[PDB]
Amino acid sequence: SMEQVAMELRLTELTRLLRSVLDQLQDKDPARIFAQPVSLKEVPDYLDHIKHPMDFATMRKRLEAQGYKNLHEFEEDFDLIIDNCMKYNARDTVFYRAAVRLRDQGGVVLRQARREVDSIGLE
Ligand SMILES: Cn1c(=O)n(C)c2cc(N)ccc21
Repeated sequence: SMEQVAMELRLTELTRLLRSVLDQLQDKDPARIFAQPVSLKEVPDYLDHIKHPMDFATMRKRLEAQGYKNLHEFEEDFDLIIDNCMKYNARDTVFYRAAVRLRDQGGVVLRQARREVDSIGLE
């Protein structure tokens, strides 16, 4: 149907916008601390601590499968990256502080993205 095609076009343009957001968020992590899943070989007890691991590569895989239906779903995953890190790592670590900085800088990007999704009407 034309309606299904129209909805698929909406999802595709949402995906385009979220790809830009993801690229902007990742630019705020030049250390690439959050680029890949935390290695279960290098951190064997990680899953005892963190029940839902997340990272930018995993997000990007979901993104390209058009697996984010709305911005809230995308934001949930971004929050997991930050929140997991601030639980597993202590306050005085380069890891924790990198999450804080990514959170603070990412908030600007997500604030305008919310307005754009609402304005253009993508969900
Ligand atoms: C974000 N993040 C963590 O929380 N841990 C424990 C990590 C370990 C490595 N090796 C790389 C990134 C990491």
